Amino acid sequence: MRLIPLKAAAQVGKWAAAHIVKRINEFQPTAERPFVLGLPTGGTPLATYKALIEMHKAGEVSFKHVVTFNMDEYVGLAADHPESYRSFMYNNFFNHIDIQEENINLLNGNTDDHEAECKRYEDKIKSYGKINLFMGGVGNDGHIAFNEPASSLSSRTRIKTLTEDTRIANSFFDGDINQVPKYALTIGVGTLLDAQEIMILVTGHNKALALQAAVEGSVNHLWTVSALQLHPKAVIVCDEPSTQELKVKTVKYFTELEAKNIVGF
Amino acid sequence: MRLIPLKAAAQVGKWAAAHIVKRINEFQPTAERPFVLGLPTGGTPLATYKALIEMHKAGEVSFKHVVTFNMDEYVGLAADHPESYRSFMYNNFFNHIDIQEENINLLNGNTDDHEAECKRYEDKIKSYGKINLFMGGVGNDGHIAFNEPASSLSSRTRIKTLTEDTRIANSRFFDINQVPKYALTIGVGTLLDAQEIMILVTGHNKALALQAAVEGSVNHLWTVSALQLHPKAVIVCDEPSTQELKVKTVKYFTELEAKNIVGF
Amino acid sequence: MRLIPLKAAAQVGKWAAAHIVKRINEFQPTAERPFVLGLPTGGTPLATYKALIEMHKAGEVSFKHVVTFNMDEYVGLAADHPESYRSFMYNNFFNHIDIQEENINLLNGNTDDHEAECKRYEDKIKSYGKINLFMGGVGNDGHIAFNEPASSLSSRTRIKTLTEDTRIANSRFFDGDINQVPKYALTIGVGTLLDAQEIMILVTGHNKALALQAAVEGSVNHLWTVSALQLHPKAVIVCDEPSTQELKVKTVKYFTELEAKNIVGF
Ligand SMILES: [Cl-]
Ligand SMILES: [Mg+2]
Ligand SMILES: [Mg+2]
Ligand SMILES: [Mg+2]
Repeated sequence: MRLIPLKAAAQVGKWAAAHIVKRINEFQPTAERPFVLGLPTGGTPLATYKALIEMHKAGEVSFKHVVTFNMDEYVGLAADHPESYRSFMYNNFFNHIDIQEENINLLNGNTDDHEAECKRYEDKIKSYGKINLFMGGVGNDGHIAFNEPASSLSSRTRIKTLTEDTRIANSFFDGDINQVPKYALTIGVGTLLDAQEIMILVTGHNKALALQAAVEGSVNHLWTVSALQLHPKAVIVCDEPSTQELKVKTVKYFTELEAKNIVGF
Repeated sequence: MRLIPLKAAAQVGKWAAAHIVKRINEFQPTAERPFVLGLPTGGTPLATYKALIEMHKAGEVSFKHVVTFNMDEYVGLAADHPESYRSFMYNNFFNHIDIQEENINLLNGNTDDHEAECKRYEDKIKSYGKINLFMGGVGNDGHIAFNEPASSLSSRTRIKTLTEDTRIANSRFFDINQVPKYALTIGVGTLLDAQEIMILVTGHNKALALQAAVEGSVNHLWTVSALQLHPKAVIVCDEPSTQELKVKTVKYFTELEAKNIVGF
Repeated sequence: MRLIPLKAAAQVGKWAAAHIVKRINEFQPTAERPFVLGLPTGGTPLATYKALIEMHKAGEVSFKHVVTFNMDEYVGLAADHPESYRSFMYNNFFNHIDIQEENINLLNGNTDDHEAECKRYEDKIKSYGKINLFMGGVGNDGHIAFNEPASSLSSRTRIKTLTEDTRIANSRFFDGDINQVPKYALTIGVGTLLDAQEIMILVTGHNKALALQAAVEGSVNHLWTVSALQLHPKAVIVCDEPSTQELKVKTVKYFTELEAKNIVGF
């Protein structure tokens, strides 16, 4: 597994954005052969989204034939509610680019059969063959999306009960827990692993235990992210604060192995 | 991988038995499409067998279209002998339920070609497609069936030489010299090929195995840890087996699986 | 995974040779159906090559229908240069046996398309189906061939930049002149290695003690590539006593007893 050690989150976002553009332009997407991109939400990928937008503004990439899949959506919340995952993506990304409505895919949190909605999504992915690049972040406990630790590595898109901790964390909702959704639809670990490439963004001191588990730890189902060690092409892009629990030699190792790719970041 | 932390072995057996009944009833087996169930022997699964027999007597499940496969059998011991694995399965389980002779499968320890016998067993499993649910226990050193620690994850059904410790253990039931030297056993790959694996684990002497299984990483010295790579594996355990786990670990799964725990 | 604990490298070599002989003669190779053998270079496999030669001279095995692939080759260096992997293989093994020229496969380090040459090499391997037995060594840090630690387990045959440590090491064979030492090598990938039907890794010396520990007692871990062999269907490590220094007493005791029958006479 690749590690990209950078100093600040801003550089992480730039490197991640540069990496996404590199892959799009090498792929040469067309209407028949779209580039298929998996996408996350939250504070971490936000620097990436703004780097991408400016790169697009500068004429360095088009999303006209890029198809996207997001990892998550709240169950029960209006799609156009400002706190929906859909809203996060449109207001922080899609609205700023030349992406096409038909090429955007998000889980529908408000159908009358969650199982069927989750299956529809998996089928849609499979209809393109394979996700070309999947971006994500990682929980403090190494989890991915709303998949619990000890999630099966072959787990698929399904409904998840939000943890008590997550719910009180997300109390955007007028400081009210009763308004926070109890369930989310989320992609599975197997759904993730099926991507041709996985790129995980890791920033902040709070993720230091998770990075250690992912980089120096061994394959362990309690730290879901460590499973990427078995994936054919996986990248982690990280900042200096997230490296605190690593050995000095570990950082030295990857900083030098990736030296050529770190230049200009 | 799932962990079901329960108080005592009695509840483990009942939980496992309920889960087997759920799967059978969800599957709706028929003559054409039987339910295929992998089975272990020994003290631990005994509770499960007895609860199953009760549920069946209560009208809660039928084994008429259930096909079974066992993990092991001794080499050289008469099938009808009281200490055979065949005898264990009939005297403690099969004789009590509506299962059909033609759907019971066990290894034959007394052919003139063990390699072919083992091959025959694998072939028959594959004539049903897959094993739908495989129940097992686990060694103190995390091994499965008669597979050695450090067994290949792709190991198949084969003859195995019994360790002198296992043979010493069984001396009560025979004098060391009349205790069998070899067993036929399914491989780790045989096991992993199942749709679902349920491993029952009870007692203070399995705490290191459980630790390795749940908190440890994937390691060929603890065969059971490979379950972490299985699509659907679940471990059902008792309090004495959790002594080497962290408090937070037990707490995690106890609360995660709470809705599946109630009643047990 | 199998661990064969032996006293000294001499016996490790004789064991590995006899295992290679055992697999060839059970396979019974012909023109139509050759035995495909993957091979390493260096001081450690040397003892195996010597014992293989003595076994062949006494009439115990024939390489007439044995097909070979090697792990590595320097980029930019004449293939007949004494320090090429080709030269190692020929001078220490191939010149001494009844192997056929057309059945020998090595990477060409001197084409104008390294990617195309690595692709050609993978294609040739697949044209035989599988490598029946792949013999290798391990780095002090657990790496395989010229694959970096943290190499994808799916990595394929490709060009690799030598670390300065390795280039410092090989400067002796280029007469103390690092500026003579090759900058690149072509190497089979970890996915390439793992595709073999069987993998046998030789581990000798006190300096491989940590790699062997990571490999045998450690868990599956991309920083120690050799630990992925825990996931391979049929892997064996043959090792000497110096290499076991970081293992537990009981770990050596277990495999020594487990493999006692296959150890006798070694
Ligand atoms: Cl080395
Ligand atoms: Mg637009
Ligand atoms: Mg009956
Ligand atoms: Mg010759």
